[PDB]
This record gives sequence, structure tokens and C-alpha cells, in this order.
Amino acid sequence: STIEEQAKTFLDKFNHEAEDLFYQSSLASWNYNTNITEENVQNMNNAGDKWSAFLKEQSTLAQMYPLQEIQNLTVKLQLQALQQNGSSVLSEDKSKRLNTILNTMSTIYSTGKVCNPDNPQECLLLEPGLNEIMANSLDYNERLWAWESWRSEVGKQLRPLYEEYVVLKNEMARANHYEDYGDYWRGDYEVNGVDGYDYSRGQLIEDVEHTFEEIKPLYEHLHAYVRAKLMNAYPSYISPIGCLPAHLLGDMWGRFWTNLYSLTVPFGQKPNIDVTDAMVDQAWDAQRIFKEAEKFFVSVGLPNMTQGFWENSMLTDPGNVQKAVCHPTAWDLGKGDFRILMCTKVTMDDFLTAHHEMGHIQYDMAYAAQPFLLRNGANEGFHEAVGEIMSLSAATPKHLKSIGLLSPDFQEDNETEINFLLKQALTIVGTLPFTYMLEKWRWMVFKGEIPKDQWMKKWWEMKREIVGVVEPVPHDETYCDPASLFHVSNDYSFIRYYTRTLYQFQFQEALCQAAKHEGPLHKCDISNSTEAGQKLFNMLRLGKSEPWTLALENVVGAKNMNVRPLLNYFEPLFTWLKDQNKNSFVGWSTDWSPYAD
Ligand SMILES: CC(C)C[C@H](N[C@@H](Cc1cncn1Cc1cc(Cl)cc(Cl)c1)C(=O)O)C(=O)O
Ligand SMILES: *[C@@H]1O[C@H](CO)[C@@H](O)[C@H](O)[C@H]1NC(C)=O
Ligand SMILES: *[C@H]1O[C@H](CO)[C@@H](O)[C@H](O)[C@H]1NC(C)=O
Ligand SMILES: [Cl-]
Ligand SMILES: [Zn+2]
Repeated sequence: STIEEQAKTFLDKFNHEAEDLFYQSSLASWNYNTNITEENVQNMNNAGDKWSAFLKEQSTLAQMYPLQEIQNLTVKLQLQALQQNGSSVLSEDKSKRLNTILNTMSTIYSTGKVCNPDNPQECLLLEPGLNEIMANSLDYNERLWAWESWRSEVGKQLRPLYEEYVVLKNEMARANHYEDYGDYWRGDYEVNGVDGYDYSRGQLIEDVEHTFEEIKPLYEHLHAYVRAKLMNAYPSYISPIGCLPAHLLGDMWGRFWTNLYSLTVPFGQKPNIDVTDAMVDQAWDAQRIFKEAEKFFVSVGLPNMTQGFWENSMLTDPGNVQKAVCHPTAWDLGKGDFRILMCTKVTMDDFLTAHHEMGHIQYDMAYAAQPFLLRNGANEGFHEAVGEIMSLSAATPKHLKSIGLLSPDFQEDNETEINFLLKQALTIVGTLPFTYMLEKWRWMVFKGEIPKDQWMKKWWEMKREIVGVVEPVPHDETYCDPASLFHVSNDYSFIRYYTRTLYQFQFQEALCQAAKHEGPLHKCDISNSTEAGQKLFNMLRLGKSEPWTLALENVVGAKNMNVRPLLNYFEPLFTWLKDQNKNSFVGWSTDWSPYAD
């Protein structure tokens, strides 16, 4: 029989052992992220250590098939993955150290503690505490300790191992036909096979570059507007001309300025559109949330969460007695097993993140029925970009209103608009420059453009030009600030958040028009419309068996990342920021300082 047949099986003989062999790891791997005992650690790095050996072995027993000599395009690209020597390319008993490094980094993060100065016994984990503070405290000082202490106490520990991490990981990358590890994560976005749809790795970069320009204006005015209302509540601390201090951003990293809402609300007297409060005066809990969320997908086609999910997902920190990584994550253990690990809180933040995490799931399912080594979203952007297509709709006063956290509200005042839209900006635009800059530095390093002795160097120089933010305390190259933001210390590429942000609005400008909407998309409902659910559905199911470029094209006109639908969402808020800012200065100083004073 044909040779494009010794594989059409070799693959399927693979999709069946792997799934279980995987699930064997995902399951143990889960006992860890849910209880950082240690007994659980080993069990875990034993389950994947074999899957390691499994995949490794099946890599050689795979490349036994020549490149082409294969049709049915799928069968070929599916082959692609396997042929690539995994991180096995490493010195067997070397990659071990990587894990040793990887595992720690994780624990350090979800376990590290800073302890109150005036009471060696009042220690705070990052969740919550360093977190609740960096999200609520208004005491420039409380804010300040938390910020520094975290980076100081834990951050510093990370350093040593991060230095080893880039190295080890790099060697693995480059010894795999890539320029570095970054070139690797840029891989995800790559597509070859198809012509006119081919997308290169070096592209993803300059494609973010370009798309970033049209994003700057809207940022600056948004940044120069919140340097204002931020001075208004921390006078004598921030210059009306030089990037705000890192600890007043609304959260440990300033990744999201969504908590600077009460300090920046444009018309703070209209009905708060941060139903974080209405939720408490209704006693909303974890379930109720993930139930009110699951209720959304079901309104637009997509199924209800499986009873298996409801019986294993950890939707609240088990508190003292068992320590689990609290970062919200949507798990796929395969074999039909779907779970979500999130230390849910009754915030409006956790209301949306639920719509996120869930979205991950609704996707993981939507492409379940698909060759195992192919079920995986067109690309990271897409996976991230999905739950955000919901939060976009399920956060509009409209929805929020009808849902409950906003009984019969003041019509929709031409002002509740700039009001609602400023929050979004806070969350969505706030992150773009932060999201970008971090990955850039992340690339620069793997690349090489930043020698070990210049890490915290470029990092803050950068945080200054691009993000438009400065550090409250000179950080020596003893630190490692960009290793105290989960994502970093636990692998996870970061640029999917950038890309996800732009995909987000393209998919939305299409579905509204696929539910017959007739206003700006920042008024677009999308709930109850199967016309919409359906469309998106026919998209999710294809897994990663179709270049995202084509997939994108088949869903929303363009076959690539478009910044304009976003610029359209925030056009109302922009022109207004224009006004409000008329007197205030748009831009910032890359030489200022809140301490050099
Ligand atoms: C790739 C995964 C390992 C991490 C990621 N989780 C989210 C979690 C998230 C969504 N929106 C906000 N956050 C941050 C966060 C929320 C909560 Cl309730 C607790 C904590 Cl510790 C962090 C992210 O960091 O983007 C994701 O699902 O894409
Ligand atoms: C797997 O690794 C071996 C030795 O490092 C190498 O010869 C082989 O080409 C790799 N797999 C492929 C087909 O790239
Ligand atoms: C092409 O051949 C493969 C393996 O023989 C088969 O499973 C697949 O269904 C065919 N094309 C598709 C993707 O339907
Ligand atoms: Cl930082
Ligand atoms: Zn996500």
C-alpha cells in the first residue's frame, strides 16, 4: 500500500496512546497545580517525564517517513509536529535541570511570601494580599511596599534561575532549527503550506510593530488623561509630564489599569458600571458567576458545561490547607475531561475572567472531535481572543443591565457611554503597550540584544519609552521584575494577548452584523443570537487544521490582524479624550523619576 498510508495509521496509532498518556500527565500535573505538596510534584514530573520519553521515542519512529510523499494536506502537517525532535534535543540528563528550574520558578511564584515589616508574622501570599492591596489600597505607601517587597523578596530569587532558563531553553530552541526560543514562540503564528496564506515568523514581529503605531495616539491621550486624575489622588508624586509610577496602576504589574476606575471615572455620579458592588449586595458566589457565564454561551448556540466540569473545576481557593496556583486556568485533560482552576472572587474582574476561561473551554470542546495532534486553535491569539468576544458583549451596560447587576438604568445617557468606554480602554488599551513591551524585551533577550548584565537596564528604559511607566525604586541587575508576572516565570507566551486584543474586535464587528446590530459595536449585544453563536461555532471546530489567516478570512473579511475595528470601538472615547486632554499634556518624559528627586 501507498507510503502516505504507513503514516495515515502511524498517526492514528499515535492519537490513541498519546491522549491517554497525556491525560496521565494532565491528571497528575493537575494534582500539583491544585496542591503543591511534593508527593504530587514527583507524581507529576513522572507522568510527563514518561510522556517526554514517549513523545521523544515516537519522534524518531516518526521521521522514518520522508518529508513530502504525502497528500491529503492534513496528514502532512500533522506529521510536521511529530518529526520535530522535542525539547529532547537537549542533553537528556540536562533538560532535567530545566524542569528543576521550571518547577521552582512556578512554586516560588505561587508560594512566595512577603512579610509585614512591623510584624514578622503577618506574611502575605501574592493571592490574595499583595494582590488585594495592589488592586485596592490608595496609600501610595501601602501600594509601594507591596510592589517593591514582592519584586524584592520573591522577584530576586527568580533571577538566578531565569538566567539559566533563557540559556537552557535557548539551546533547546536553536538546536531545533530556530534562531532562539522567541523565534520558537513566534512559531505558533507561522503558516507555510498554503500560498497567499503563508505567514512567516519574522513577520509576526513587524506586524505587531505596524499595528502598534495606530494604537499609540489612543494610548497617549488615555495615558496622559490618567496621569491627571492620578495626580488628583497622589499629588506631589506624579509629574504632569513623565510616565506614572509602577505601583499605582491598579495591579501588581499595571498589566491592567482596570482598577484605576474609581480614580478615573469621567462622571463618577452616574450609576457605577463596575457591577463589582451590585454583585456583593446580592451575595453572588463562585458558582452563580460561572453559571451566569455558562448561561451566555448557551444563549448563542454553544453547549452547557459538562457535568464533569462542574464536578472537578476548582472555582475558589481552598484557603489554608492545600496550596494551589491561583492563576485562573482552563484545563483540557483530553479524554472528554474539562476543568477550570480559578480562585474566584466576587469582583467584576472575576465576572469577566470567567467568561474568558470558560471561552477557552467552549473552544477546547468545539475542537475536541478532531485529530488529537491538531485540536488547538488557529493560534494563541485565537484561543485568547475567544473569551474576550464574550466579555466584550457581556459587560456592556445593556447586557449587564438585563442580566441583573443594573436594574432599570438611566436610559443610556450619551454620558454613560464615555463612562463605560473609559473602563474598557482601561482594561483593553491599558494592556496593549504593556503586553507588547514585555514580549519585546522577552524576545530581545532570547535573541541576544540584551546581555545578562543589562536586563533590568533595558527593562525600565523600555517601561519608560514604550509603556510610558517608571520605577519607584532603582532596581539593580540583582532583580528580575519581568519574572514576577506569572506568564513569565511559568513559560506561557505573552504576545497572544496583543494579537488576541485585535482579533477580538474583528470577530465582533462581524458577529454583530451576524445578529443584525445597528449601532457602534460598543453597543453590540450578541446574546441569544445563534446566528452569531452558530457562525463562530463553525469556526472553533476546525481546531488548528487550517491556517489562521484563511480561518480569519473565512470568518471576518480580512485574512490578517486589523487594528481599525478596535480604533472604531474607542473612536467616541478617543475624540473625547481629545477634549478633556486639551489642557493636559499628551506624552511623557523618558528621563523623569519619582525618587531621583
Ligand atoms: C495561559 C494561562 C496559563 C494563563 C491565562 N490566565 C489569565 C488569567 C486572567 C484573565 N484575566 C485576568 N487574569 C489574571 C488573574 C485573575 C484572578 Cl481572579 C486571579 C489571579 Cl492570581 C490572576 C491571564 O493571565 O491572562 C489564560 O488563560 O490565558
Ligand atoms: C532528531 O535528532 C537526531 C539527532 O539529534 C537528528 O539526526 C534528527 O534529524 C532529528 N529529527 C529530525 C528528523 O529532525
Ligand atoms: C484524508 O485522508 C485521511 C487519512 O486517510 C482521512 O482520515 C481524512 O478524512 C481525509 N481527508 C479529510 C481530512 O477528510
Ligand atoms: Cl515590573
Ligand atoms: Zn486565556
